[PDB]
Amino acid sequence: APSYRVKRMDIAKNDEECVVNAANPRGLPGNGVCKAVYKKWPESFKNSATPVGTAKTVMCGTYPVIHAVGPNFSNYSESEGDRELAAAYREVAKEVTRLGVNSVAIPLLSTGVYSGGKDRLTQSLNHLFTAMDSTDADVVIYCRDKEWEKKISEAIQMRT
Repeated sequence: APSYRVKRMDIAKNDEECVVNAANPRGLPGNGVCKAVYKKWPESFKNSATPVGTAKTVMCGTYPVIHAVGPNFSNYSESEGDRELAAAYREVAKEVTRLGVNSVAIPLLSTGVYSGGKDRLTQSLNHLFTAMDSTDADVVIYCRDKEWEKKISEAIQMRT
Protein backbone atom coordinates (compact mmCIF):
# COMPACT_ATOMS: atom_id res chain seq x y z
CA ALA A 1 0.00 0.00 0.00
CA PRO A 2 1.20 3.55 -0.79
CA SER A 3 1.64 6.61 1.38
CA TYR A 4 0.43 10.08 0.43
CA ARG A 5 1.65 13.59 1.24
CA VAL A 6 0.90 16.97 -0.32
CA LYS A 7 3.30 19.84 -1.01
CA ARG A 8 2.56 23.37 -2.17
CA MET A 9 5.48 23.96 -4.51
CA ASP A 10 6.55 23.73 -8.13
CA ILE A 11 6.64 20.05 -9.12
CA ALA A 12 9.78 20.74 -11.16
CA LYS A 13 11.48 21.05 -7.75
CA ASN A 14 10.28 17.67 -6.49
CA ASP A 15 12.54 15.35 -4.47
CA GLU A 16 10.91 12.09 -5.64
CA GLU A 17 12.32 9.40 -7.92
CA CYS A 18 10.02 10.22 -10.86
CA VAL A 19 7.59 12.89 -11.96
CA VAL A 20 4.17 12.76 -13.62
CA ASN A 21 3.64 15.46 -16.22
CA ALA A 22 0.17 16.90 -16.87
CA ALA A 23 0.79 16.45 -20.57
CA ASN A 24 -1.15 17.12 -23.75
CA PRO A 25 -1.82 14.62 -26.56
CA ARG A 26 0.46 16.39 -29.04
CA GLY A 27 3.50 16.28 -26.77
CA LEU A 28 3.96 20.02 -26.81
CA PRO A 29 5.51 22.21 -24.11
CA GLY A 30 2.13 23.59 -23.13
CA ASN A 31 1.64 25.82 -20.10
CA GLY A 32 1.40 25.48 -16.33
CA VAL A 33 2.82 22.23 -14.96
CA CYS A 34 3.54 20.93 -18.45
CA LYS A 35 5.70 23.92 -19.28
CA ALA A 36 7.46 23.74 -15.92
CA VAL A 37 8.32 20.11 -16.73
CA TYR A 38 9.51 21.12 -20.19
CA LYS A 39 11.76 23.79 -18.68
CA LYS A 40 13.34 21.34 -16.22
CA TRP A 41 13.42 18.17 -18.36
CA PRO A 42 13.16 19.35 -21.97
CA GLU A 43 14.67 16.11 -23.27
CA SER A 44 11.71 14.22 -21.81
CA PHE A 45 9.58 15.64 -24.63
CA LYS A 46 11.37 13.61 -27.31
CA ASN A 47 8.45 11.77 -28.96
CA SER A 48 6.26 12.15 -25.87
CA ALA A 49 2.90 12.54 -27.66
CA THR A 50 0.35 10.03 -26.37
CA PRO A 51 -3.47 9.82 -26.56
CA VAL A 52 -5.93 11.11 -24.02
CA GLY A 53 -6.39 8.57 -21.27
CA THR A 54 -2.86 7.17 -21.59
CA ALA A 55 0.58 7.69 -20.08
CA LYS A 56 3.96 7.44 -21.79
CA THR A 57 7.29 7.49 -19.96
CA VAL A 58 10.37 9.15 -21.39
CA MET A 59 13.56 8.56 -19.44
CA CYS A 60 16.01 11.33 -18.66
CA GLY A 61 18.90 9.10 -17.72
CA THR A 62 17.40 7.01 -14.93
CA TYR A 63 14.85 9.69 -14.00
CA PRO A 64 11.42 8.81 -15.48
CA VAL A 65 9.10 11.54 -16.70
CA ILE A 66 5.64 9.97 -16.97
CA HIS A 67 3.56 12.04 -19.43
CA ALA A 68 -0.07 11.50 -18.39
CA VAL A 69 -2.72 12.94 -20.68
CA GLY A 70 -5.99 13.77 -18.95
CA PRO A 71 -8.97 15.01 -20.95
CA ASN A 72 -9.69 18.65 -21.58
CA PHE A 73 -13.24 18.84 -20.22
CA SER A 74 -14.05 21.54 -22.77
CA ASN A 75 -13.94 18.80 -25.42
CA TYR A 76 -15.58 15.87 -23.60
CA SER A 77 -18.88 15.16 -21.93
CA GLU A 78 -18.67 14.97 -18.15
CA SER A 79 -19.08 11.20 -18.19
CA GLU A 80 -16.61 10.51 -21.02
CA GLY A 81 -14.06 12.90 -19.55
CA ASP A 82 -14.44 11.27 -16.16
CA ARG A 83 -13.64 7.85 -17.67
CA GLU A 84 -10.61 9.17 -19.53
CA LEU A 85 -9.32 10.92 -16.40
CA ALA A 86 -9.61 7.71 -14.38
CA ALA A 87 -7.83 5.89 -17.21
CA ALA A 88 -4.88 8.29 -17.32
CA TYR A 89 -4.29 7.76 -13.61
CA ARG A 90 -4.53 3.97 -14.00
CA GLU A 91 -1.83 4.15 -16.64
CA VAL A 92 0.38 6.25 -14.36
CA ALA A 93 0.06 3.59 -11.65
CA LYS A 94 1.06 0.84 -14.06
CA GLU A 95 4.13 2.79 -15.16
CA VAL A 96 5.17 3.53 -11.57
CA THR A 97 5.00 -0.18 -10.74
CA ARG A 98 6.88 -1.13 -13.91
CA LEU A 99 9.68 1.35 -13.24
CA GLY A 100 10.22 0.04 -9.70
CA VAL A 101 10.61 3.51 -8.24
CA ASN A 102 10.10 4.12 -4.54
CA SER A 103 8.31 7.47 -4.89
CA VAL A 104 6.48 9.63 -7.40
CA ALA A 105 5.64 13.32 -7.70
CA ILE A 106 2.18 13.81 -9.18
CA PRO A 107 -0.05 16.82 -10.00
CA LEU A 108 -3.87 16.83 -10.20
CA LEU A 109 -4.73 15.98 -13.81
CA SER A 110 -7.44 17.79 -15.78
CA THR A 111 -7.48 20.84 -13.52
CA GLY A 112 -6.72 24.41 -14.52
CA VAL A 113 -6.79 24.95 -18.28
CA TYR A 114 -8.26 21.45 -18.78
CA SER A 115 -11.03 21.82 -16.20
CA GLY A 116 -13.69 23.49 -18.37
CA GLY A 117 -13.96 26.20 -15.70
CA LYS A 118 -15.02 23.76 -12.97
CA ASP A 119 -13.40 22.88 -9.64
CA ARG A 120 -12.26 19.27 -10.13
CA LEU A 121 -10.04 18.80 -7.07
CA THR A 122 -12.17 16.06 -5.49
CA GLN A 123 -12.90 14.32 -8.80
CA SER A 124 -9.27 14.25 -9.87
CA LEU A 125 -7.83 13.46 -6.44
CA ASN A 126 -10.24 10.53 -6.01
CA HIS A 127 -9.14 9.02 -9.31
CA LEU A 128 -5.53 9.50 -8.22
CA PHE A 129 -6.24 7.58 -4.99
CA THR A 130 -8.05 4.74 -6.74
CA ALA A 131 -5.18 4.22 -9.17
CA MET A 132 -2.23 4.74 -6.85
CA ASP A 133 -3.75 2.51 -4.17
CA SER A 134 -2.65 -0.38 -6.43
CA THR A 135 1.02 0.57 -6.01
CA ASP A 136 3.31 0.56 -2.98
CA ALA A 137 4.99 3.87 -3.83
CA ASP A 138 5.38 6.97 -1.68
CA VAL A 139 3.12 9.45 -3.49
CA VAL A 140 3.77 13.19 -3.15
CA ILE A 141 1.00 15.36 -4.60
CA TYR A 142 2.05 18.83 -5.81
CA CYS A 143 -0.22 21.86 -5.94
CA ARG A 144 0.28 25.62 -6.14
CA ASP A 145 -2.87 26.99 -4.48
CA LYS A 146 -2.87 27.27 -0.69
CA GLU A 147 -6.59 26.48 -0.49
CA TRP A 148 -6.17 23.33 -2.56
CA GLU A 149 -3.25 22.30 -0.35
CA LYS A 150 -5.54 22.37 2.68
CA LYS A 151 -8.30 20.42 0.93
CA ILE A 152 -5.90 17.76 -0.39
CA SER A 153 -4.36 17.37 3.06
CA GLU A 154 -7.80 16.91 4.65
CA ALA A 155 -8.73 14.32 2.03
CA ILE A 156 -5.53 12.39 2.73
CA GLN A 157 -6.12 12.45 6.48
CA MET A 158 -9.57 10.89 6.21
CA ARG A 159 -8.66 7.71 4.38
CA THR A 160 -6.55 6.03 7.06
